[PDB]
Amino acid sequence: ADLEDNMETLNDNLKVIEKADNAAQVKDALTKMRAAALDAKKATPPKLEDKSPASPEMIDFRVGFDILLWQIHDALHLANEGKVKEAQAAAEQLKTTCNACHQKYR
Amino acid sequence: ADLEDNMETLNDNLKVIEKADNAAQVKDALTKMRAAALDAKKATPPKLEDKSPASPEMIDFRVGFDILLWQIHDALHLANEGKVKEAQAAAEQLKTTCNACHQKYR
Amino acid sequence: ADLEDNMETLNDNLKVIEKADNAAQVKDALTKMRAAALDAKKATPPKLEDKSPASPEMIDFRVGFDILLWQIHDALHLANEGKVKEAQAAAEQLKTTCNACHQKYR
Ligand code: HEC
Ligand code: HEC
Ligand code: HEC
Ligand SMILES: [Fe+2]
Repeated sequence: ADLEDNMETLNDNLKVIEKADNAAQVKDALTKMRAAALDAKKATPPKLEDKSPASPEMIDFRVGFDILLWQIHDALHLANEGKVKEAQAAAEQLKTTCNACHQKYR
Repeated sequence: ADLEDNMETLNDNLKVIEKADNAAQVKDALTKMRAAALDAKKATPPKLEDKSPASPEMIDFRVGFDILLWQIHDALHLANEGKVKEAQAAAEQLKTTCNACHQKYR
Repeated sequence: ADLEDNMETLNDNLKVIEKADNAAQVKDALTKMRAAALDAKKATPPKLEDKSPASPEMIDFRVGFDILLWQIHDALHLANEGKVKEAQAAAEQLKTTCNACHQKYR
């Protein structure tokens, strides 16, 4: 999918997690977010389509998704353990990473 | 190692996992696959040798291995928990990613 | 932060882990190492400032941190399970990657 579609997936599933009641919903949502973040890594944001995909900004863009992926990893492990409230708290910490990339490249 | 040898390692250890009896065999094989996937990420596949190193195709190639590595991650955790058949099923799900990359770059 | 600051964080926290007596010391140190390794991925080392940003050497540099991150991952899970000596042995295994990257690019 393209970048905006992956962002919609990330946003949709983050809201599923906030409102979630059971670990299965959270595990499923974080799994879709992991796939969306990996797919987004291969995109070029519109404010960067004017650089080499190897520019330092583009590498900063892709590493931003690696940072997001390690945070999703921590949350998905909590969801796998059934720690539903802790997983929701780890998922809320994602938005710092969301906000930092948006400030630079959105 | 070269890309050919890493692909041999991936394929051979995938077979080892299918025939495995115990979790230590699955854990050992998956750990070798993780190392091979990381090493493969450094390669330029023959289909892309005559394109720019800064091409979006090279980025998509490397992200293909990130996708594989996160699926290897899930299987390896199952093996570390002693869940042999679940780890084996998670490893069989690698083949979707193997083939998706092959359709593009093999 | 710049590359040298990230290296100082990696080096300082590896020493903390070697001297740690409890799992919380190790968990906190590895968590800072993970953040530093991800940040270092954005850098261009002085020895490679003359290379194209997507050159095989720059790719090798960035994948070296991916290798480091998966080893940090294993050590951090062991620390989270309270296996302190095991987590310390896993962190000692990081040095092979530190030394291999320095041999090539420092
Ligand atoms: C960079 C590393 C990013 C991270 C991490 C996240 N987002 Fe993002 N997002 C990014 C860009 C460059 C853009 C602009 C895309 C464009 O074509 O304009 C976006 C966009 C969004 C949007 C709006 C989508 C749209 O249709 O316009 C949303 C709702 C969004 N992003 C949400 C979001 C969430 C919830 C994130 C973390 C969980 C997140 N983004 C991370 C770049 C990056
Ligand atoms: C891209 C991101 C790939 C992923 C994921 C996997 N493979 Fe692959 N493979 C890829 C390429 C570009 C090539 C051609 C290499 C060449 O030099 O020709 C291959 C090749 C193979 C082969 C046969 C080639 C050989 O080793 O001589 C096998 C058996 C193979 N690949 C297996 C394999 C498996 C089992 C994978 C998933 C677990 C897998 N590959 C993923 C690119 C990519
Ligand atoms: C490449 C993939 C590297 C890995 C993995 C590690 N390091 Fe590193 N380190 C790297 C470079 C290119 C440099 C040179 C930076 C420069 O500007 O000269 C370094 C440097 C260091 C230093 C010295 C920092 C300074 O004050 O100049 C230290 C103390 C250091 N690195 C430690 C270190 C440790 C402990 C690592 C593993 C945990 C490690 N590095 C990995 C490249 C890479
Ligand atoms: Fe994990």
